[PDB]
Amino acid sequence: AVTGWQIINGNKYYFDTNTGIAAVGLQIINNNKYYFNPHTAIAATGWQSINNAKYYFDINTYIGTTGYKTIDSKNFYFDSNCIMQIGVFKVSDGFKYFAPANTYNNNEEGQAIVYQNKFLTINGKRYYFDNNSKAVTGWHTIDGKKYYFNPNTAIAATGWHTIDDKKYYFNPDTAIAATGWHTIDDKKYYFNPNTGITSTGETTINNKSFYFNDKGIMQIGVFKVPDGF
Repeated sequence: AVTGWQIINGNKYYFDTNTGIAAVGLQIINNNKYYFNPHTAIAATGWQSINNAKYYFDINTYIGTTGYKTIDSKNFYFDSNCIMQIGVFKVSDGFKYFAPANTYNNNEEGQAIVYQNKFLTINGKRYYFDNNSKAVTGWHTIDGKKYYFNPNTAIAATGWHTIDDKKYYFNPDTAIAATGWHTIDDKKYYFNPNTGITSTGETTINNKSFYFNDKGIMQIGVFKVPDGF
């Protein structure tokens, strides 16, 4: 009985060393994944559906693909387990959104698509897309509203966030940087409409002086300001 790697009638079978049996199913050999047909034990190529997970096995090396790949002039992304991944991900040229099937221009499932000048919200994560179809970073003003997008994930931010030692508050539902007076947990705060930062110390508003503590909360009673009590 032949064992080990064998090329039989031009097809790539794999009979294991120990017991010479043909190997069938998803098989991991030398840290590389293959798919051997469960009926004929032949190594297959192309697009493969295994327990509703899609893989793509190269025509030449038969090994499962990882990372970012171009197939038939369309772009796809596969995780470490070679599974076709859907969603927003980092690729060699930036950040792209790989969308479900028949989402845009009858795209294939898991294919990269064109998506410009709009927000996308995938499983409660917001992104904004520019003309280049990436997804944007840092501080942006969109429709007169301030947003922050994480420089490492392009996800829109939320909750109290300390940036350059200055606190900002982003609405938990819409992620807009809060402006003006806001009540949070029954505590009042004031954010400057021009910069968004919280108010610390005495800050006169509309010809009326108000005091905010070190942390930013608003205190009552007698307090020291530069002129006096």
